[PDB]
Amino acid sequence: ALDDIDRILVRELAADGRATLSELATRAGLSVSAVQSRVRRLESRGVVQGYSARINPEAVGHLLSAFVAITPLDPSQPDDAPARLEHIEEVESCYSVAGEESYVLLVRVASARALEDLLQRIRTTANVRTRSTIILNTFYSDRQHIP
Amino acid sequence: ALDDIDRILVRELAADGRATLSELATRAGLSVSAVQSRVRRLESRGVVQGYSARINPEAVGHLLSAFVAITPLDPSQPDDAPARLEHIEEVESCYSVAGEESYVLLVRVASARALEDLLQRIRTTANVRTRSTIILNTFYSDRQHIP
Amino acid sequence: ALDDIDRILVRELAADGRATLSELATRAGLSVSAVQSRVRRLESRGVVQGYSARINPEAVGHLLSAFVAITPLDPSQPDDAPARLEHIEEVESCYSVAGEESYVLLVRVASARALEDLLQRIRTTANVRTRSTIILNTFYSDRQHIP
Amino acid sequence: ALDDIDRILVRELAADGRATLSELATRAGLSVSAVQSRVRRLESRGVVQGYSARINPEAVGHLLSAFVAITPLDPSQPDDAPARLEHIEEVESCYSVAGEESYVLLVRVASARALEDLLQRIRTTANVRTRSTIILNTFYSDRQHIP
Amino acid sequence: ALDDIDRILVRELAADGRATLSELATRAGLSVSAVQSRVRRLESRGVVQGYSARINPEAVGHLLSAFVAITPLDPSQPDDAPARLEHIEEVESCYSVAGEESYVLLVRVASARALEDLLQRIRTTANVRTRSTIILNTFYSDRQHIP
Amino acid sequence: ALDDIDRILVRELAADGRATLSELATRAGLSVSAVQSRVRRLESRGVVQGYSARINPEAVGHLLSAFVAITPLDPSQPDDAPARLEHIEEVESCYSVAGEESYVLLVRVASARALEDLLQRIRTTANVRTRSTIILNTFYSDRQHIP
Amino acid sequence: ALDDIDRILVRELAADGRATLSELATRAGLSVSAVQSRVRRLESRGVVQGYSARINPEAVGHLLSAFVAITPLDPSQPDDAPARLEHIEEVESCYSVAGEESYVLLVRVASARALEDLLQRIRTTANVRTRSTIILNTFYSDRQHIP
Amino acid sequence: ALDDIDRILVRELAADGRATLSELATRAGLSVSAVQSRVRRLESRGVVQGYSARINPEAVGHLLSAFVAITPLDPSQPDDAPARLEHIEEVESCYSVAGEESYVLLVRVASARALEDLLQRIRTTANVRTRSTIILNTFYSDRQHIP
Repeated sequence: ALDDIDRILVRELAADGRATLSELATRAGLSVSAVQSRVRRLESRGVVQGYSARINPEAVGHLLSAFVAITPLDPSQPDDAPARLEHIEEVESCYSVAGEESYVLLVRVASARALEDLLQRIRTTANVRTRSTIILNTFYSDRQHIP
Repeated sequence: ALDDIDRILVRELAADGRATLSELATRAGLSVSAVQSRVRRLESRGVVQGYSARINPEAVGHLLSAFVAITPLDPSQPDDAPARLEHIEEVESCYSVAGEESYVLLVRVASARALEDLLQRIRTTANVRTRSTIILNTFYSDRQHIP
Repeated sequence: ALDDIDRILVRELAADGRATLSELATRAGLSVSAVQSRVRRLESRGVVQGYSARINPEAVGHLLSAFVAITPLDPSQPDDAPARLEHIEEVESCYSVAGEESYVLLVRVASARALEDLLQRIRTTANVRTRSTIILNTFYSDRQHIP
Repeated sequence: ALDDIDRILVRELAADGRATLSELATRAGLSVSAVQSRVRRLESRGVVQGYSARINPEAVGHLLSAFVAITPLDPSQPDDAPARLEHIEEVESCYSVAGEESYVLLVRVASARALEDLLQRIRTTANVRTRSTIILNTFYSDRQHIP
Repeated sequence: ALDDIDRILVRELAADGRATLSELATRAGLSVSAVQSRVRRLESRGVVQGYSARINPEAVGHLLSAFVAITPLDPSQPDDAPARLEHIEEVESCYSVAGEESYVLLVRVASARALEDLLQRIRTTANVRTRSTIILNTFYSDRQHIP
Repeated sequence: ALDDIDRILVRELAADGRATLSELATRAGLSVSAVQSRVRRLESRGVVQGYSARINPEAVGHLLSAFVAITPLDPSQPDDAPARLEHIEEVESCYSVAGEESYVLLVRVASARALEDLLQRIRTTANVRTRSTIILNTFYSDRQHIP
Repeated sequence: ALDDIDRILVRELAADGRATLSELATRAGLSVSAVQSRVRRLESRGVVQGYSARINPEAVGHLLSAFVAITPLDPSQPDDAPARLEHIEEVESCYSVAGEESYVLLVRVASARALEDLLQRIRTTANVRTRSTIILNTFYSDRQHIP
Repeated sequence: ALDDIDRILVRELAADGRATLSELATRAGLSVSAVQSRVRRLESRGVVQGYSARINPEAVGHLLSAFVAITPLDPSQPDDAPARLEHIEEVESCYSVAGEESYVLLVRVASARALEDLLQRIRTTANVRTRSTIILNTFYSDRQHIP
């Protein structure tokens, strides 16, 4: 189940993470107390994982973003590249994929020259070849969809 | 233009977008009023683009996710694709990209058959060839970094 | 459910489609009557779809096999290429795929020159571009696996 | 060397691999003995490679299927890959192929996570890079053609 | 249908297309008349397609040679390309090919600027994209093999 | 120089390698003796290298032709692959190239299965990776052009 | 001819474009008058075309450089893209090439977002598709070599 | 840090690297001393990297130029390639690059055979595969832009 009182709830919270427990209950058709409980059970079972403000990465000094596709060099070694790159803070996302490469990373960085640095560090730390695709512009990002 | 105080606020709001104004105040050593007003300045400039609950896409029924790279079947018609795809709700992100392809989308769907139907809708609404890379697992995503 | 009397049954029938209703029941641990009923319910619900002898295609005049990957040319038209190629007998399999192309076909043919013919016919009949990969040798084929 | 009679037998056994010897006899206009003995000749020469029940892979739990093209991480060591992959039961077929890649496998698995684990096993047991093409739907397969 | 005698004749005429009928006669152990008439049979069937002096392309002024692979800018219009390129004299060969491209040409020209002008003529007369592979040196060519 | 009495001469001999020393001199505007001398100096300085009949390779058992592109595996070893493959008779041409690969071969062979054999032999004898492109049809071949 | 008094002269001027007419003549072994004349005849016949200081493009606001490979969309139109892009100042170099694309440009730009702009302008002004490769770092550039 | 005056100086020295100090002075409205000293500041900071005569590569005997993209045969050994190629004089530039390849070189040579010999030297001194793109014509190059 995902009871569809919760459908409207997660819908509302995806468009507005600061939407107040009060103003939810009006559009939501429940008691300020019922809503508040729902929202708490939704986090407990992992339906909402977190609340985040969406930061413009340019405004914070990240003028170059890229997908970096990686493939381990040695298949006789354990394939743990996500755990090995997890400490590198400019990797924002890491996915295993069915494609040409084993994983895809999304990475943000100060400039073209910093990307070269980061790639050398990704290569030597995980034990991977890199193939990168530079993002020129983000038209929209995390528009979460609740059916 | 971003001082040390704004850096703390954007960093905390990244870690927790429901942080109360009083909690932010006592972490930045300001009054609740000075916090509110600094947060509002951030919002009206580029810096904070909104606030979102992070929803588990598996729990709402998106069991398959994919990257889809797209390129114009005919590269004359000036480039429309992000605008025209904006009304497909299963597209969650859209980036233009350097290299052989012009945009990369991330898309979320219920199953393999729903992925085929969606790739058709994308080919036809943007007039585009598609190359799809199914995601097998997300190790971590959205982990925002304030330098 | 797939009751695992049926596991051994489908296992046995995948290795030997002519295995007799008799000799099954010994290895199968059931009455010749029980087995015979099982096997009949297995076909009714679509678990076994057919029985086929495996024909060597070289021995029958098919000296060249190929995967032919296809993508419709016009995405404003209905995408019905499987139904349109279904009458072409040298297409042995047709799959929709998540990749560079929309579908993959496996095709068998008398020679390199007949492949060129077949491709021109696939192109004009479905409305598709073709990309083909020639099979040099089949090491093994349909080794069906029952967990 | 294949006369008209053998053509009828291989065609009927393709359409129905459990056809009884008497049914084959009366369709070829032979005795049941002459059928048996012609069928046995077909089997001992190249022509009929075995008989198999066609199992629905979704009903036994293989909900994901994929093509995986593989190429040697080091193309010296003489080519071993089909032999070494023979003991991975989720590989159902293996073809060598002309072009940039050396073999194409068809593989069947329970889910996305089981696909990642399998691609690891394949990279390591054959020492190979992999490029994966997930299948979304089978419109028809195995439809054998006797000219 | 090719006996041992025809094999000797086609092999000698491969090594030396000006071999005199008497020289061929005494090598096949036939009369000059039986040679003539066997050679004529070869010519009127598929077997001998003509006779050519092998010219040094550098000595007549073709200092640059290249392979050009071509693919239709629009793959509907049924395939015309070999017919339409037949009247460009600098194209010396034309093969259709499996894979991503549809034909491969070998082309010979006086210089780099004459190569650019020719690639334009090819793009426009066949309506095709081109991918060019310049030849640096011919180690041996045309070495025909009669098994 | 290539005196353009020789232009017509090499032109005539490229279209007809058996064209008689007699019938040349009429179209050629010279004495049967002058022509005969020209032709002999043309072979001496390497302008005409040979005379060959053009054999249909299908008719002689070569039902599959391919370009096979090769690149040495070890760049610390001398790069002598042309000299090492020269004894393999099914390689009809070998070129060094400016492209993705170091050389391109044209190869003819009895079937798809024989190609696989030949490739394994090319790999182990030169020390090369292979990438092959199968020829489906030859529209025309060695139309030599004399400006 | 390039008299090899001129070899040393052009060698000297390639390493140092401001090298004085005086200090040349010492290392150069000529009269300050002879050198001065040489240098003037060298510019007249186009051996030296110009003198330029080498500007760091980062230092001047060009934080992102790229090769942009282009191919005209319509081969029935005159192919004049160099003349059409010549007014766009961020194109620093334009070459016709033998490859996948018709031309290669080197382009410099303020950022990733400005590159997207520039590409849209290259597309609509010449009539071309674009494929771009981002330069991460220049290790060395115009080391001119005089044999 | 670059004022309006420095912009004029770098722009004029781009157009003419032999401009005399007095000519620069009267264009910037400064004394010859203030010019010298501003030019020296530019040189000692990043801004002016040297001065070069632009030599016609055809007139000194480099009749063939090419882009060569290179990628490590083994991507572990930390990346050495620019350092190791620095001593090959026919390499004029070296850039690292995002995407499938790691560096792009521009190379100049006397002929096709000298290009093959050079690609060998490059494969072996950096341990790299190469992909070559011959240049047919330079329409304009080095046209520096000060914004």
